[PDB]
Amino acid sequence: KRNRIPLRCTICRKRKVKCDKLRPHCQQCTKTGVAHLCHYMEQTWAEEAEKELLKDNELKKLRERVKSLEKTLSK
Amino acid sequence: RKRNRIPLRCTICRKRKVKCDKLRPHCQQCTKTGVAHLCHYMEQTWAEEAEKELLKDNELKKLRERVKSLEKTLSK
DNA sequence: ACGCTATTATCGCTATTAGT
DNA sequence: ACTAATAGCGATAATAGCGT
Ligand SMILES: [Zn+2]
Ligand SMILES: [Zn+2]
Ligand SMILES: [Zn+2]
Ligand SMILES: [Zn+2]
Ligand SMILES: [Zn+2]
Repeated sequence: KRNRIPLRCTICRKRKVKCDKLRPHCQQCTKTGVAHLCHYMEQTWAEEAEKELLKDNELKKLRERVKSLEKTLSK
Repeated sequence: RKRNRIPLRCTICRKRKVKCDKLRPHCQQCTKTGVAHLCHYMEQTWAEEAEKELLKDNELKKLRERVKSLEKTLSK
């Protein structure tokens, strides 16, 4: 009774095919016209990793945004 | 109880309890399982990375709240 | 696009380093 | 010495991928 989460994107895991786990979307989906419906299930061991990947990306965006917002604010 | 050792196996490998070929920028274990954008090697102690992340956290909360406030102001 | 087999990854458990 | 902290193997559970 182990906990294994698919490493293939959920689309072409359903297709029971070979997933080139490319990110954000595997070539296999990109080719069958569904690039952006391609996503990978969350692993328990990539928790911290994934949460910091989000924190990182947000501080970055939030930073460049405060700038633009406050130049706008110049009425 | 004190931890002064900075691991040589990427963090994902530690988490996954496996062997890291310790290559850069990302170990091959991660590349094979497809989670390379998540591979990272500790450059600091756990307690140092923890504090560092805590402060990053606070900046996030204030920046988001500052962005929101500046967003509301913009009604007209 | 799917039954079936091949190949892989989870986690208890064994083993090694080092704090006190 | 005693044991937490750390590293990692390996049997086996469970997913990966083939060919159609
Ligand atoms: Zn795929
Ligand atoms: Zn997309
Ligand atoms: Zn896909
Ligand atoms: Zn690794
Ligand atoms: Zn790695």
